[PDB]
Amino acid sequence: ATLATKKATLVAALKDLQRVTVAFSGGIDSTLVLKMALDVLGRDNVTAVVANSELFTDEEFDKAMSLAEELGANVQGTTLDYLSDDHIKNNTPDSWYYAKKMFYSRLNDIAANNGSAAVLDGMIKNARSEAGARSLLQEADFFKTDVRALAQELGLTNWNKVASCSVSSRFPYGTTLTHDNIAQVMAAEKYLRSLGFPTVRVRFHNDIARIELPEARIGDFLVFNDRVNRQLQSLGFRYVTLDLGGFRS
Amino acid sequence: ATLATKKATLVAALKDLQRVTVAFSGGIDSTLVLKMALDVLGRDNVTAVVANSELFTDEEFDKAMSLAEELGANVQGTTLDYLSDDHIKNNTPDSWYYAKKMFYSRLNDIAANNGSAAVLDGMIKYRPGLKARSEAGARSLLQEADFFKTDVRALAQELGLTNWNKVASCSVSSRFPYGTTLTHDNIAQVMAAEKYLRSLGFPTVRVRFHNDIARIELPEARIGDFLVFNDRVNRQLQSLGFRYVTLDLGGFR
Amino acid sequence: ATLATKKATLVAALKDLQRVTVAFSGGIDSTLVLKMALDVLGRDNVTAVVANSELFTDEEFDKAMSLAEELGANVQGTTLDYLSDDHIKNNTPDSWYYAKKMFYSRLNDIAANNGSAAVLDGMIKNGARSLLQEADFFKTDVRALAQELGLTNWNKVASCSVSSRFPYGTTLTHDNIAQVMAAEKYLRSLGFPTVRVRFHNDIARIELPEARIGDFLVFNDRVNRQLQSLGFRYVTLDLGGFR
Amino acid sequence: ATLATKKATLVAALKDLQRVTVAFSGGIDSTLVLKMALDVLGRDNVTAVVANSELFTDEEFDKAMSLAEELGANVQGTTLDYLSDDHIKNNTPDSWYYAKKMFYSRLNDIAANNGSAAVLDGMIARSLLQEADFFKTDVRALAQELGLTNWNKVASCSVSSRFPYGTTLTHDNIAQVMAAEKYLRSLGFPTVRVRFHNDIARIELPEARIGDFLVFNDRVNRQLQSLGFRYVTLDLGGFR
Amino acid sequence: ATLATKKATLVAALKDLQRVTVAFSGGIDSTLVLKMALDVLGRDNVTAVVANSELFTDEEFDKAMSLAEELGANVQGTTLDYLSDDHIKNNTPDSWYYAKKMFYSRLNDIAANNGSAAVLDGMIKNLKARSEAGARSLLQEADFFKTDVRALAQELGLTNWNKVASCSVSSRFPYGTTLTHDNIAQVMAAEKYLRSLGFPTVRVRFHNDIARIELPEARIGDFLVFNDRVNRQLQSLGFRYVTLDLGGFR
Amino acid sequence: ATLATKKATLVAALKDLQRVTVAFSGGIDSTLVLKMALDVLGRDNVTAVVANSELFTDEEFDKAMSLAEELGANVQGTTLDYLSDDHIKNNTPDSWYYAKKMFYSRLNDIAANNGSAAVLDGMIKARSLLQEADFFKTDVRALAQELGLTNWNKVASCSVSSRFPYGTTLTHDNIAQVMAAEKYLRSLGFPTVRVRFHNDIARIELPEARIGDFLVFNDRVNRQLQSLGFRYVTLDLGGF
Ligand code: NI
Ligand code: NI
Ligand code: NI
Ligand code: NI
Ligand code: NI
Ligand code: NI
Ligand code: NI
Ligand code: NI
Ligand code: NI
Ligand code: NI
Ligand code: NI
Repeated sequence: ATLATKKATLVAALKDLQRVTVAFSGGIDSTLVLKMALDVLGRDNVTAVVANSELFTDEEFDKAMSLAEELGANVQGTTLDYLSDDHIKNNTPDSWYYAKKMFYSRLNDIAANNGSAAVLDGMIKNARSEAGARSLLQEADFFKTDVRALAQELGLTNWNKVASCSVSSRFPYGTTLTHDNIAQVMAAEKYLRSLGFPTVRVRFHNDIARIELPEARIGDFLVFNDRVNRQLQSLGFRYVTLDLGGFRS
Repeated sequence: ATLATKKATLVAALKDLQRVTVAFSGGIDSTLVLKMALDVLGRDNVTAVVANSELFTDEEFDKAMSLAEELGANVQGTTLDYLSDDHIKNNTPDSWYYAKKMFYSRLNDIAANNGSAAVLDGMIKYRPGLKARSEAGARSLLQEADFFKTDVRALAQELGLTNWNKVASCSVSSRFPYGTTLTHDNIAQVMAAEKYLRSLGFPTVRVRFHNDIARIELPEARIGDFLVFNDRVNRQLQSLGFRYVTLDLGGFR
Repeated sequence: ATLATKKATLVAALKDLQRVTVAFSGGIDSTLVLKMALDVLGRDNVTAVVANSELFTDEEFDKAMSLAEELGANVQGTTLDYLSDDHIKNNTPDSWYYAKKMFYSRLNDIAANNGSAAVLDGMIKNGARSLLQEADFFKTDVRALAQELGLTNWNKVASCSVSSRFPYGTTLTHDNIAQVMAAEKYLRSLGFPTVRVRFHNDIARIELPEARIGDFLVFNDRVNRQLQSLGFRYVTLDLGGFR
Repeated sequence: ATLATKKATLVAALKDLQRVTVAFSGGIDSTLVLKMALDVLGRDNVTAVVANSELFTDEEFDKAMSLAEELGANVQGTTLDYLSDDHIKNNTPDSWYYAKKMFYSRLNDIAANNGSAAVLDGMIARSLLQEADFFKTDVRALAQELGLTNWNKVASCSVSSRFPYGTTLTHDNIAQVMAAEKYLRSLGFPTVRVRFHNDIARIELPEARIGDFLVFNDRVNRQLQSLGFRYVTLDLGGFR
Repeated sequence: ATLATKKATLVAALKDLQRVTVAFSGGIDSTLVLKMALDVLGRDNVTAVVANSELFTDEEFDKAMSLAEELGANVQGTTLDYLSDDHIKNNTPDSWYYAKKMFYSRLNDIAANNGSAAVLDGMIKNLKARSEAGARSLLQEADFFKTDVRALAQELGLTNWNKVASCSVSSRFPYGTTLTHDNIAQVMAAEKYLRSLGFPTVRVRFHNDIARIELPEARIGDFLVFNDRVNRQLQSLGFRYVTLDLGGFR
Repeated sequence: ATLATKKATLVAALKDLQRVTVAFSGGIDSTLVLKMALDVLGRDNVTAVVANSELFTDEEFDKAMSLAEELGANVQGTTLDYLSDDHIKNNTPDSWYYAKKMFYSRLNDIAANNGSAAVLDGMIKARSLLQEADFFKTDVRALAQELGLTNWNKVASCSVSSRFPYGTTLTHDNIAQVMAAEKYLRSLGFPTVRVRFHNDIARIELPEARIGDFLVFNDRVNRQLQSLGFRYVTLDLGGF
């Protein structure tokens, strides 16, 4: 009921596992799991693994890696190659499930090799089980309130403040993903973010880019129409369009 | 040579044919041919034909018929079904030509039935075969008389012409990519969308059709004035059947 | 029928009337009636009357008189007392009826005094004669016959009584009318010809066509200050736009 | 005049008042005092009080209650019936005064009953931050030094400001003003006022945001009309 | 005097000259003069002259030639080197006079060569270079005001004429700034590009390496989509900084 | 390579220098050095010098003096006079150089008189220990956040000479003119701005992402900068 009880539940679970591998994204939840794993088991009994793949930017990978080092963890990157999977390459609605399966399977191979007793992720009370990953925060009945509370108790102040999605969301279901069109959309969103628009999606429709921006920024945005049009055309789109519905129509 | 030179060739050619059928669009050129046909041959020897189809608005057809009435011609509308042709229904790059072929075929049939010696259009100055005009024996007397756009404006008001169509319409096919199949419903979809955008105060507009995406082209100078309508345009074009409603950052042209 | 028929119908009505008095506002429709009245009957058989009153701007009254002269009419101004009628002063929903009655009554007396057979106005399709509407003219036909006649100059923005700027039941006064008229005159001088300053006591509620509101933001502060000095305590833009 | 100097001033001030009651709004200032009260005096010697009333949003109260619990304080809600006071319900120009009187009267009773030595608020009743010469630069510095990251960043005014003097406050027009401002904030405008003029809503926004706002004109109009206003207007003077 | 009186006076004057050369700008005044000359004397006895120079846009010149051809006149272009006259090149308050002097001097030479008895311009009632050349203002001799001009244009069915009263590009340079064929080319290329974006009323004021764009304030909102292209384009025309004047059009 | 590596080299350099003088401008970089000087060398072995001049704002000095005192450093202001040099008074393309020498010449006496072993400044990728320790802008923001630094000049104050064309003579009249114009624009919500001086023309540089938000202020800026002495007030289409 109290936070002190739930933290104690989490300290006891970590002591029992003795040695863990942590699925680390840089968000506040995995930051709390990793910091508690370090404080309870020590640096040499924790391995933080950050996933690098073609579906996420190298920028999020470098930031997640540097966050783990700043907490004082041994951090190890692993590269997954999600497009080896037919369900991800053709982006079926079931893609998410197979993506998680490939993710958790690699962490069990890593955890097996380093002698950990379990793989931990950051999920809270509101294919992980198929691979046997442990969600200690959810087992100790943490809610988002309890994460912020115990993060403040531990002096954690730095974490990825916006948790991303995979670039597959920029493609309609059934569209085949390639290393090129993925690079195309990610270059396009990175360029838009460089003009000062941190929240943006460049949705992919073959020869059409359909830009989603938050509606409150559209007025500030017209000064960039022509540069955005020309820049995304050089990236391979034949038309660059602004979606009148805005961000997530 | 001079303008008097070109009217004489054009008067002579009209006098020889005696009775004519005129493909009439409402533009300065077809207005000019038709007024010269009437002034040289009289009302009873000239028929103006205006084409109705789904690829143009019911509004533009009503306007072309009235201008012909105001010049004093007997005017006949004829309605085509361009989508009966696979090159038009499937919107190939030659589709313009096959459209003219079906049009000139219908006017020749009209002209044969009323006893005219030729079909006249208002043409002055890359295809799959013969010129659709030469295939039909249609004559472009303004072009045979070497009319320039200066001579058309010049001899038109030597004739006192005051009203015509300053905005040349464009077949609704242009809103569809090459290879995309046109249907009576998606044509209606694009046309309702453009009629609605125009009613909000944007006379020059295109709604390009990209399946579930509508890509609106507007003159860039109007995009600032336009944001006040983003939400209404999005929901309205959605009710017309598009899943996404988008503005092209390149603008109209 | 054809436009040539509707022009012929209109020429026939005018020849039969022989002498007419024309209610002239300066818009395209009354401009067309007046020019065709002149082209059929001549200057000496046509009288153009422009109404001046407190419910319409002095600017449109001046422009209509000069436009009537420029079309070649004998033009006569007349001044109406719309606020002498209690239904107009207290802005009741039937105020338009007593206003219209008073207008046509003044114009019938002018016509009786000058021997005209009818008062003509500019009403179109969709006891005064509306020859355009009897001939089935639409707004499309009016632009056609205006261009065929070479008419180019008229007031492109239709005037409407200043009563519409006040709620029903609000008593119109010379002061609140003057302030609403000063406020719209200033808005029009910045480049917004169709505008309304609706009067809600200490609140001015500006209606503009929505397509102009983006162009308008550069004027927010100057408009706010000027209408405040005209007597409004708050100056507001109506998010619904014009009408 | 270093920060460590004033934190020593502030903890020393807190050490004297061995038991404290903290008037807690959720802003950076009351959050700093509340964590500082807990860390210097302990949970059992600090009571955080959140006021529930009709003049502030249900959202600010829920957020102040969850944040206070997240700081690890024993939290007490208290509900003030501000409109039972004629001086507040008819919104005279003196109303602010009767409101603060009812508020601090409620917290003095809570403090007396729980054995506190004083009521603490967040001013920059004792304003220990202002006695210790804290500035907002100083508040952000020491909040981070304790690892504070969560607070309400939009400080609410009393809803009385949206009503003309002499206008009678009701549960219905309050609900209307609060619904309109919640909707405006959800489109991306955290600083906003919907002034109430009977059938007219007069929206104040910072002029610097009015350009960003044009894309929402139509939705704001339809939404505020559905909340009961007949006309929805933007004030060309902007916010204040 | 009635409008029929004033039109009759003008028909009498034109009948007397038989053969005329008309200084034609495209404005309502010269358009009325040119149409009356044609209506009274016929196409073979009227020559419309439109002046081309570096101080006016090709767009205003081409439109005046088309307006004259569309009225049914024989139209002739003539090109004036206004910068050959130092009084014009040094951009003083009297430079417009010397421009008119050079203009009417050229029109007398054209009229001499084609046998016209007079040069006609469009001046109306309310100047010195006009009288010193013996150019005649038949609208002003018949007591036409701008109200008389619009009336007879409508009775003549004239509907098309040039509404922008085109001004010489010297106004884009301060008094005393010396005009060159290169800096004029710079200012006019810049305004041609601005007008091509949908801004017919514009001024590019010249301040050495700085362009100061004046637009009507009601269009400045519409303009933001063009900031970057206008900046780069005017820089490639030679300005080092490209600016929008917050005061607007004057 | 790692952030912990770069912090360790920087503490090692400071321990070797024993006593330091830090040229303090108020930016994130010099703020980062100055707190790190305190953490390794202590208050009694670090001297913070903030330079006051005619080419910098009075506002940037108060913030630099207030930051230093807040940071808990022994802080000393020193007043220089860059316009005494003829190459800066006429603003030759070489101005920055004669200006830079005069700054570092006065700062060496502080250290020398102070007995300090080196003068430290804040340059990243006189000793520039941040650049010697291979700090980039990401590394500086990271270690500033790890150290709990929350207050610094988020808009870097630059020399007012930058607003004048080469060859233009600087005056006390036109400097104040340029400085008054930027203070007024920033008060409207534009913290990043340049008012460029072209005699009778003011040429305003803003970030392009804010130019749309800016149209509501055109008229007030125009009248205000006209009364400061500019004949024309213009916005630069290339932006800041
Ligand atoms: Ni691959
Ligand atoms: Ni499957
Ligand atoms: Ni069919
Ligand atoms: Ni009654
Ligand atoms: Ni506009
Ligand atoms: Ni109650
Ligand atoms: Ni009392
Ligand atoms: Ni030369
Ligand atoms: Ni001389
Ligand atoms: Ni030197
Ligand atoms: Ni903005």
